[PDB]
Parts: sequence; structure tokens; C-alpha cells
Amino acid sequence: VYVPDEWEVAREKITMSRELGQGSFGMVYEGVAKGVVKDEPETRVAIKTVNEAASMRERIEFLNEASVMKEFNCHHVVRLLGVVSQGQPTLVIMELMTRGDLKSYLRSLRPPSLSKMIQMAGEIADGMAYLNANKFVHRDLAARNCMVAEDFTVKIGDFGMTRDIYETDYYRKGGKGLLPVRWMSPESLKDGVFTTYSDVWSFGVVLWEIATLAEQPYQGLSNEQVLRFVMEGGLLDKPDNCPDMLFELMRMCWQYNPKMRPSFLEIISSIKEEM
Ligand SMILES: CC1(C)C(=O)N(c2ccc(S(=O)(=O)C(F)(F)F)cc2)C(=O)N1Cc1ccnc2[nH]ccc12
Ligand code: NI
Ligand SMILES: [Zn+2]
Repeated sequence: VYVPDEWEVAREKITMSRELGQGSFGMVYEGVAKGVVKDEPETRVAIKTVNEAASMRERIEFLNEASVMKEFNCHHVVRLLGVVSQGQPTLVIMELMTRGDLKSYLRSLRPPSLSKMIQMAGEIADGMAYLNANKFVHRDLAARNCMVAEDFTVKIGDFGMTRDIYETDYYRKGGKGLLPVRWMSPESLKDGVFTTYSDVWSFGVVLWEIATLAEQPYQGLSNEQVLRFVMEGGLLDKPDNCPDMLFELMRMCWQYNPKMRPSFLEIISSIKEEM
């Protein structure tokens, strides 16, 4: 089961406003929470819900997925603030990222400086180095799962695979689970091997998204064509107008042998040696 703890928040302290989109287990909303941040009477929050229909099994899956976040203390990972495990619906509340997901934000820009692009890259790498140091492999790192604050700071999040807006980013390979095949490493595509090294592959696709303002990777290829192209050692082209430094960083992340890719710590160092 799930054992309630000091992260429990009384439900009456939480107010919902408009919806943010369909999560893995239910609708996600924007809202306000009383008594969750020190020196702060009201806090704007994201509220993740479980469908009333969902099984007690799936409720416990949702809670135990949020319990991973209790261990986190990184300002580049979206922060847990509370859990509502008592009564229906089951909620978890987090810090609200007012500008939404990075894919949406990049689409909205449709000429960033190397400076702004490398700053975002470094913010993402900060949160991914932290997660990978805490034995967390994200498996769906992509601009659509990065989140943008009021101040334009980027943080790692996860909105799951079920939002209608990003239906084209997922393939039900063999009719089974949805897979983000255009962001997946060769070894993830071939053998279902997901590692810190496959997160670094996906990071290189996020850099390509930054540099294209979130074009579709491998536009023109079907999902089956992407599988073959990437597993046979094919790569995304250098984006139009791409700075040398950003494309070089992408190429490092796309080494076919996962042991040849930089770690996120090495990415942060090489971004700090430009600054
Ligand atoms: C769906 C929801 C609320 C959520 O649950 N998460 C989430 C955050 C962190 C993790 S985590 O395990 O720490 C990580 F990052 F994967 F390592 C998991 C899920 C989100 O990002 N979300 C979107 C979201 C959050 C805040 N403000 C927003 N504004 C617009 C969407 C939005
Ligand atoms: Ni920072
Ligand atoms: Zn399940």
C-alpha cells in the first residue's frame, strides 16, 4: 500500500482552476495551495489527479511515482510540495511552471543567441546530472517534458505520453506501449536498454529542438523509417543557422556507442568552459 507521511496536505487547502492537460493517470490542473511554502500564505501549483475510474493498484502506482520526488532538492527539477492520499480524487501538488513546457515555449518563438540556447542547455543538464546522480533515468527527456518558469529558467519535468497536443511524438511500436521513438537511442530502440547514457542521447535531441525551435526530429521519415535509420547509425542533420558549439555538443550526445557519449557532468563542464 501507500503509507501517508508529513508530505500529506489537507484537501481543503487546495483549489483547482483551469486544466493543464491529460496526464498518465488523470487530468492535471493549475491551482493555488495554502500553507505549502514557508513565509507564503498562497502558492500557485500544478495539481496532478487520478481518474475516479482508476484501480487501487494504479492509485498506489501514482503515489509511489510521486514519492520518488520526496528525495529531490534540485532547483532544475520541478519541486514536489504535497500529497493528498486521503479521499477522492488522489492529488499531488507541485511548483507551477507558469510558461509551460519548453516545446510549447520554443514553438511560440517562431532567432535565439548562442548565449540563450547554451543557458537553457546548461539548465537542463543541471537537472539531468542531479537526477542521474540519484539513480533516476528519465526515459522521456524531450523539450515537451522540460518546463519553463516565469523568469525563463528551465527545469526537468514529465507530463507523461498521453497529451493530445504531442500525439505525433509517440509511436505504439508493435501495438504495445507508446514510445518516444524520435528521441530514443539506438540501444533503447533495439533492445529496450534505458540508461543515463540514453538520457544523454535524448538531451542531444533536446539541443536540436532548441536550435530548430522544436521542429519534428526526422521530419519526412515515418516511425518505422526512424527506427531503421537511427539503429543503422543515421543522425539528425545540423539545424539551419546552428552555431558550431551546439552542433558539436549534439554530435557528442549521438555517439553510437553509449560509452563514448559525455555524462551530464561533462556537458555542464564544457558549457561552463564557454560561459
Ligand atoms: C504533469 C506534471 C504536473 C507532473 O507530474 N510533473 C512532473 C514533474 C517532475 C517529475 S520528476 O520525477 O521529478 C522528473 F522530473 F521526471 F524527474 C515528474 C513529473 C510535471 O512536470 N508536470 C507538468 C507541469 C508541472 C508544473 N507546472 C506546469 N505547468 C505546465 C505543465 C506543468
Ligand atoms: Ni540554476
Ligand atoms: Zn499500471
